[PDB]
Formats: sequence, C-alpha cells, structure tokens
Amino acid sequence: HHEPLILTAAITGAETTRADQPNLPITPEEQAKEAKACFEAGARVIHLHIREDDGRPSQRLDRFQEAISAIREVVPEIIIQISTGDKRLAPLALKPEMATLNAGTLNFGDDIFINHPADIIRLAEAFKQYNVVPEVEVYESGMVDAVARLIKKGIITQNPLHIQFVLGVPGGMSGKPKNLMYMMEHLKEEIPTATWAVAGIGRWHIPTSLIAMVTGGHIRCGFEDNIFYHKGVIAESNAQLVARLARIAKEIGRPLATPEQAREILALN
Amino acid sequence: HHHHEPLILTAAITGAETTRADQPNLPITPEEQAKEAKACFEAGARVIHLHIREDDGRPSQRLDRFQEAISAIREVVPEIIIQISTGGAVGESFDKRLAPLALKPEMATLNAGTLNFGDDIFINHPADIIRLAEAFKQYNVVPEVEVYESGMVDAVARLIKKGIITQNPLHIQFVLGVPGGMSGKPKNLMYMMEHLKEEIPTATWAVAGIGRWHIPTSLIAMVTGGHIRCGFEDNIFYHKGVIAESNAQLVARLARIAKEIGRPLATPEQAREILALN
Amino acid sequence: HHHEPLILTAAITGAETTRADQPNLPITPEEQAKEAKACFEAGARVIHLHIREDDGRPSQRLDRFQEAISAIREVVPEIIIQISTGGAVGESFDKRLAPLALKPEMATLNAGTLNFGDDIFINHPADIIRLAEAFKQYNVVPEVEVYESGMVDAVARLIKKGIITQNPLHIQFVLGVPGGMSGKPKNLMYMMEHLKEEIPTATWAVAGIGRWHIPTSLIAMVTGGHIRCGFEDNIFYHKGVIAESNAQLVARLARIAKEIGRPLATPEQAREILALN
Amino acid sequence: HHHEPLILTAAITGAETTRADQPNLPITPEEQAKEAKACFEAGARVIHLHIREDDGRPSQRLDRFQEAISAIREVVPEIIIQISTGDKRLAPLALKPEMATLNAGTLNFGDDIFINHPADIIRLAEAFKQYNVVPEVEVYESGMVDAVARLIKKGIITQNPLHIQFVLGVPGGMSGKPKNLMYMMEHLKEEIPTATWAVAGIGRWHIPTSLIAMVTGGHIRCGFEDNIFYHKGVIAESNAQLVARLARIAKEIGRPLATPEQAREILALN
Ligand SMILES: [Zn+2]
Ligand SMILES: [Zn+2]
Ligand SMILES: [Zn+2]
Ligand SMILES: [Zn+2]
Repeated sequence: HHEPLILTAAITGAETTRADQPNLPITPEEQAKEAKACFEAGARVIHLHIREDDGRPSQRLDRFQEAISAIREVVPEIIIQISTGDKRLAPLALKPEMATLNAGTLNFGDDIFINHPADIIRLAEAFKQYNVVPEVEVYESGMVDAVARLIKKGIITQNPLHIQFVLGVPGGMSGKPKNLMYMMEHLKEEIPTATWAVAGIGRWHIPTSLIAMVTGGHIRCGFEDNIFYHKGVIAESNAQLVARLARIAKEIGRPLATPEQAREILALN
Repeated sequence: HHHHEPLILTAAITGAETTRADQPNLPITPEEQAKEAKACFEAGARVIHLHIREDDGRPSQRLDRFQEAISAIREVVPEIIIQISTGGAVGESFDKRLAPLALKPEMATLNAGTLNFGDDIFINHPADIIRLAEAFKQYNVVPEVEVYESGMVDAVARLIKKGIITQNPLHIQFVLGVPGGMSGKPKNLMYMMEHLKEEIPTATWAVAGIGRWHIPTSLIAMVTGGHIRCGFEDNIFYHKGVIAESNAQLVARLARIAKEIGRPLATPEQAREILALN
Repeated sequence: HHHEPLILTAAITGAETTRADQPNLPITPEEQAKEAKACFEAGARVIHLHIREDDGRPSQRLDRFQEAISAIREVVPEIIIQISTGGAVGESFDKRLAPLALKPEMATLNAGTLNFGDDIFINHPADIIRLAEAFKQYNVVPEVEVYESGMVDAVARLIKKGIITQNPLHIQFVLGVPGGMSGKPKNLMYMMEHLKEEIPTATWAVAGIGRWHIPTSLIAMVTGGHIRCGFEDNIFYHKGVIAESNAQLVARLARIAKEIGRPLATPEQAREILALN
Repeated sequence: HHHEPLILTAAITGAETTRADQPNLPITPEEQAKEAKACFEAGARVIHLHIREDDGRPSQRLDRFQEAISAIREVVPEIIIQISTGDKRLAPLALKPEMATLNAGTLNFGDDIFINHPADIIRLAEAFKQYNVVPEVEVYESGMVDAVARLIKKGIITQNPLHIQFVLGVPGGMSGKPKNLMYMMEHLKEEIPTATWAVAGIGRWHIPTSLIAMVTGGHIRCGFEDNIFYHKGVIAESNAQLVARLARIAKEIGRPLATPEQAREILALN
C-alpha cells in the first residue's frame, strides 16, 4: 500500500443513460471538463467512449478527434485510453496512448458480448502497427490463460502488459473479495510481469477498490461502470467518485502516481 | 470434503470434437458405444455422458440415432445412468436440442454460458439456456450443468433464484482445460469448489480435466468429495504422448486409485441417490 | 458485505508497548478513561483493556481492574469493556480468573501457544479449558484470540467437546506478531474462509500489528469483519510517524467507513452482534 | 506438476508410536535397518529416523544413534538418513547424517506443548552449519514460514534451496485439509521462492495431503511416526506397505520416483 496508485476514470461508457445519470458527460466539451476535474481529483487515465449529442454511442472518427483534442487541450498530461468497439482502427491514427483489447466472449446481461479469437488477434496486431499500448479487459479466469497463449504466440508482445479486470458483469466473474484475490494471484502465476487494475460494476465498486488499495493494484471508477456514490444516491460527477478514492489513498498513505510514474508503470514511454 | 464418501465415475466416451485420426479407438456407432459403456461400467463407471455421431463420424442430433444408442447401452448395461448431450456442430438445429428430452433420459447436459473455445466460440445465449432449462422441467429430466468459468456459477445461482432451475440438489460438472475456459490447475479446482459452496451450498459437483489436466483434477476431486468425469471427449491420452486404448482403460485407473486410498465407488443405487434421479 | 454495521475496538494500552516508543500511551485508570471517552467519540464501541501499575509494568491487581473499569464506565457508560487478565514474567495464574468475578461484558481467551518475538507466549491446552470454564461460571462472553490456522481448529474442537459454548462465538484474529501469522491480504482472506468452514456461525475481528494495520483494516471493511486498532498493536499513524492518541487511529477507520457507506455499530448493535445481552 | 521426480520419505519409528498400537513398529537398529531396506525397495529415498531403547522407550544415546545409522548404511548405503536429535543433543551430528530435523516453532501438541524456543532454533541452525548437516525444516503453521524467512534474511539459515517439511494434522497445528496444503505451498512460494517442500499428514490426513502433493510437485513423507493405519481401522503391516501404495499411485499417474542421485540433487546434499 506504498506503491503509487493509478486512478482511471471511465467517464461515459457505451450503455449508461442520461435518464439514470443526468450528470453523464456526452459531448466532447463535457468530457474535457470532466477529464480536467478527474485529473485534479487524482485520475491519471481517462477510459474514453464517445457519444453523439443525443447520447447514442458513436464510432465517428471526427467525434473521437473532437473528444481527444478537447481533453488534451485542458489536461495534456492525461493518459487517453480509447474503446473503439476493419474501419474501427481509424481512431488509432489519433495517437491514443492506449486502447481497449477485450480478451474474450461472455454472456453479458440478457445478451452476448462477442470477441471472436480471430478478431482479438487482428486487433492486437493493429495496436502494434499504430504503436498503441493495449488495455486488456479480462472478465473471467480463462481470459488470463487466453492472453498468456497470445503472449506465447508473439501476438501480444507488450511487457509489462496491463490487465484491466472488469468484475461484476451479469455473466462474468463477480467483484467479491475472494474473486479479486484469486484473480491477482492467478495473473501473477500466468503472466508474472503484468500489472493490473480493477473495475467493480455497480455494488462491487467499493469491495474491489479497497482490496486493490492494499494489494498494489490500480483502480478504475466512473459512470461507465457505476453511477452511484452510495446505495440509492446518484453520484454528482465522475470526479466525485475519483476524489473519494484519492481521499482513502491519502488516509492510508498510498501515494497517487504522478503522470510520469503512470506512464512508467504502464510502459507508455 | 472427505475421501470416504462414494465416488461417481462418468465416462464421456465420444464427444462432439474428438477425431478417429487422433484416437482410433473412438466409439462412434450405437453398437460401439454400447460395448464401450459395458466395459466402462465393469471398470467402475456409473454414468455415461453420451454424444451421438453419424456413421461417417460427424456429430448427430437425430432422434432415431439417440434412441438406437440409448437402447443399445440399456440392453447391455441397464444399471448405468445415461446422460445425453443434444447439441450439434455447425449446421445444427436448435429445436433438435429439445426433441431428445422427450425421450425422458435420466439426465441431460445444460450449458451454463458462452465462451471462446479454441479458434471458435461456443455460444449459449442466456434466453436459450432458460428455454432449455424449462424443457428439462417439462420432461422431468435432471440437468447436468456444465460450467467452464467462475461467472457461470453466479449465472446458475441467478437462474435458481428466479425459479428457472428448480432441481435441488443440483449437479454441477466443471469442465476445466478448454482453450478459452478456466484451466484445470489445482488452484482453480480448489477455487471453483469453494466458490460453488458459497453460491449454491447444496450443489454436488464433478470435474472433467481436458487433456493434461485430467490427472491434477482427478486426484484433487478424489480427496475433496468431488466426482470425476473421464473419457475420449475430454482426453485421449493415458500418459503424455501415449494414447489411451479405450475409455474403460481411463476409468479403470481412477477405480484403482480410489481402491488404493479407500474411497468406495458408488453403487448404481448410490449414484442415483446422490444425483437425485429417483 | 460493506453495509453491515462495523464494530471498532480500541486496544489502548496492551502488555508490551512502552512509553519510550509511544509517549502518548495511557497507563493509569484516569488516562485510560480519558482515552476511552475520546475513542468512543471517534467511533469505537469496545475497549480492549490491559491494566498497568503507575510505573508502567503490567498489572493483575483486582483493585486496579476495578479502578480502570469504574473510571471508564463513569465517563462512557455505553462502551463495552473487554478485559485481558494475564501479566508479565512473575504473573499469577489464579489472578487471571479473579477479575471475571467483576462480571466484565467480555474477556480475552487465548486459543494457543506461539513463539512471540524472542520469547514464547504459553497457553497450555488444560489452562485454556480451565479459563473457558471460568467464563461460563461468571457469564462473561469470550473474545477468542487466534494467531494461527491451527488455533481455529483447536477452538472448534473445544466447541465440539462442549467447553466453549458461546454461540455466536467472537474470534479476534491477531496478525503480524513475529512468530505468528502475518497480516498480508492472502492470510486474512484465508483465515475468514477457514473460520467459515470450521465455525460457520462465528463472527470475527482483525488486529494488524504494526505495518499490517492498514491491509487488515481495509480488507475487514469490505468483507463484513470488525476491526481492532490501538497502541497495544500499533503505535504509528504512518510509517515512521507516531500516532498522537488511540482516538486518532480510531477516527481514521471511522472516516473510511463513512466514505464507503459502512455504518458504525451503535452500542446496542455492537451488544447484539457480540451476543452480550 | 506431476512429471517432476517424487521423493518419498519413510518416518519409520518416531518418538510416540507404541508397539501396543502398532506391533510392526521397528524399535531396534536391526529392525530399523530391515525396514529401511524394504522402504528403499518400495520407493523411499529418505529415512526420517528416531531411535528407541530395546524396551521401546525413546532414546538420545549417541551409541544407539551410531548403531542405527551404521546398521541402515550397511544394508542400504544409497538411502538419505535424516535424524531427529530432540545442549549435548549435537553429539549424533558427528555421525555425518545427510540431514537433521530443525523445528521452526512452538505449538500446543495434543494435551501438551511442543516447545522450540527462538534462541534454541537459532542455536540448532548454527550447529547444523558447523557439522555440514542440511536442515529438514519442520513447519506446522503459517507463521513458522515467516519465522524461517526471517532467519534466512538474518543469515542464520543459509541452506539454499531450503527444504521445508510441512507437518499437518497435529491437534494444535494446521490440519491437512486440501485448502490448507494449497495455501501453505503458495505462502511458501511467496516467502521463500527457491524452497522445496514435502508434506506429512498425521493419521487421517495422510491420504488428502499425499494426493495433493502428488499433483502439485511436492514431496511426501509417510510412516508409523505419523500414521499407523493403512485404511481407517486397518493397521498397516509395515512402513514399506505405506511407501509402496504411494509408489503405485505415482506409477499410475506417470510421476517418476526420484533416483538416489536426483533426491540428493533436489535436496542439495552434494
Ligand atoms: Zn469501456
Ligand atoms: Zn459432452
Ligand atoms: Zn490484549
Ligand atoms: Zn520426527
């Protein structure tokens, strides 16, 4: 609990609605204002999805350019991590430091989140061509082994690789403390040099965050994963969620990573 | 967890993927499957986990083919529990997955989720899992719930809470070692049985260890009260680089280890009681 | 679950901590009462109490226990007093039982022996049984101190034999002693799971000695466990920064619980959870 | 993994087991030598040795240790002798055993206490270095692993790779349930990464500890010191009968037994 802590703010996401969370940033201007407030509260990475003005998900290259440029203008030290979810490669030309790589398929609510093995390989190879570092999203134990297989084949070559555990999806592994303890130990056995962060969906935000705090892990928070500050109490901003984690880190004496330290830990240099 | 509780051995003799090119002893016809089932029962198996194939070796879902295989096995070994799996390969029918449940087998496979599976995807949409679970209740067939990942245990617990899976005690078949799924390393099987105990306290469980995971999963299950599945569906090797000569050879080794450590093999009556088939 | 009430215990003095290392250490009944009131106001619901003579040496004097218990109850009548009746080299075994006649709400019961720094902390199996039987005689609820996995099994065996009959039983894990199990997250996760397997209805708290205070506290926060803090176990607020009071340590835990939305137990809730009624 | 060589240790006599409970208990040097050779032929590569007087009471007599060690070496010179010495307890180390027991801590042990004072652990560890005897470090609890790691850091225990003997199932110590052995091997890997380990499962814990060690790369100790039963309520006929079952299970699963040369290499006895 003395190693620097990297806080990631996943500010918008692809599913969260304004009806449920009226403070959801949707426009590039709103996303830049939120990114600055999050950075000041202690966040060093923004996990970015884009939306159209009506709030529907967007994949428009010009919209990604508008959002990335707006955020970099107000917080140039921020690390931008985009989710682009063969014309889905176009935003990588905007030089994000990182991009999401989903490590597998899972049932996801009353639906299926499909990431075909051939498409995982194709995306991993495209990130290398564009010099973009992967942010590898893992929802289950078997996805760690699948990533280790891609490392052995020389497809995923980033080292130290960064794993983003996403716990609490209906269909995926839950965020109960037993699960996060198992996952970090399993990852240490299978990919010894990998670093990791955890995202705890909804009610799992508090247990995942406090375990990561004292086990050397990093933490992702934000409206993409959780809109509540307390049970039944809507959060006022993503920065409010980041600031609570920063206050707990200050209480226990765990320093927040500087932008330089975050780039070193995540091997972005 | 006690190595004195009866042990149920399941023989998964054919499967949907194993080829004769890799395993020439693979039983594919109802006659071959019946001969293998008798040899497996004599070696200690109490359940046959059955997939059917056409004579050219391709996966089958034909009702008449399931009837031929079930009748052939029951004729030679009426005491064995027949557990059928009703999915097919690319070009399968979804409706044909339900039709063999009408044959009221003692058990049938219920998949608990989707996963990448080798170079492909093994798809089990949440609405289709529910539809199949409802067909099990309609035909009074006991499910054998196949779990490949931690999240599938939570998904099954949700289906119990929703009154979709009403079977109690419920039997979970962990399938470990699939490329894309959870591996069969000892840490994983220990985690899975503990996780299952937390989420579905009355559930029983068995483990299948694909390929090289057959030995670590079997020996851990032996001393933790779990049950064991073996066979050519999951593993074709007796030792590394030594192909198994029959499914009964794999069953017999587990029976010998159980006899060495003093863990009794379940009688057919005990297996039906444990699995709540009466 | 991080929504269940949290019981904070302040172990304010202990048998080993010195004033040379921690000048804010309360040693007299008056000092212990002032600290107990400040800890209660900061969120503590239990005081884990050792007594000392005015020269700072450990005490077992019945009159000294009466002076400390009365002083604390006078200023904070709602707090739960949990006494520890052992002494240092030259202690009396019979004096370990004598304060149970003062009918404290709770008292420490040691579950085993271990090497403890350069010495040995001895608790012979027959003496553990004798003390457990004395708890029943005086209607005192035990606070069972466990330092190793084998001590959980030893307690489960005493329950099976009808020697420890308190149900729900409260286990105090003490992690981080040199000679005992450390407070690393893997260990606390193992211990709560091991306890759930062996004594399913038991409740638990954790004390993390020295550097283990932070990892044990934050894991207990989100696993439904209770937390012990204080100068008996840890004298530092941060690495190389001594704590100014026991209440300073309690208040940090109370602030973290407020941040995450875990309510602090009321005195009534603490007595219900610990089955003191 | 279950392909790494397996070292089987036979703890043939112990300090507590009685002839009343186990009539096949070897007590004399001649009986111990015959049992050691039968165990070696069944697959054992180490003998964990305690000595007794002819009436069966425990012994610490130097001449009795010399008689037992010489008798075993005469009939099975390839076996590794590991003695338990129980401050003139150092005298038998001059008989050049390859290994000797180092108890890593104190614990309640049945209706008694097994005392190993921190200063005495250090004194014994230093003596083993003086006599060039490799320690067999007996661990009964999680905290004993940390205590050993502290002695390594202090330069008191210098053997590397160090061999840890987990002793599970003592009333007062950690039990032999699978959750515990999995925790212990992982805990040891974190705290002493290069250490090797074996497990002894007292009484009913012999089977769960042995089968977990089989498939996790661990080594196994068996024998009348720890367990006298072949099955529940069925007294074993010999220590070699217990060793032979483990050798048969290893053969079934394809785990090779260590040769004497491999056992000396793994245990760093050269
Ligand atoms: Zn995202
Ligand atoms: Zn199948
Ligand atoms: Zn105390
Ligand atoms: Zn011994």
